[PDB]
Amino acid sequence: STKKTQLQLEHLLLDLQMILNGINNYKNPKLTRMLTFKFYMPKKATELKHLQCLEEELKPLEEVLNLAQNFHLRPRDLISNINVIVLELKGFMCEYADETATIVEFLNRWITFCQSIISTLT
Repeated sequence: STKKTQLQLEHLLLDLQMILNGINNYKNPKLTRMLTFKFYMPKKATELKHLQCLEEELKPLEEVLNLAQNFHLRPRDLISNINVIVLELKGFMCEYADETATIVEFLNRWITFCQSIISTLT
C-alpha cells in the first residue's frame, strides 16, 4: 500500500518536472510574459492532504499552459493526469501564503513537496 502511494507521487513528480522543463524551453520574450501570471502557494505542505492546495491551482495552471502553446502532450491531457493522481492521493481547507509566486516557483515548490514525501516512504 505504501509502495502504491510512492509510485503515484513519483508519477506526479515527473509530470510536474515535464511542465517545468517545457516552460524553461520557451523563448525568453514569451517566458517573460508567462512569468507575470500569479500562482498561489501553500503556507505549509508536508502531508498528502496538503495536495488540496495544488488541486485548486490546477485550473489556472492549465489555462496558462493553454495560453502559451513543443510540448509532447496537450495541456488538457497533462493536467488531467496530474488531476487524477492528486485526487487519488489526498483522499481540510487549504491555507495559502500571502506572497504569490511565478509558475516556475510554483512548480519548483510542488516538485520539492513530492520529493520530500517520496523520501519518507523509501
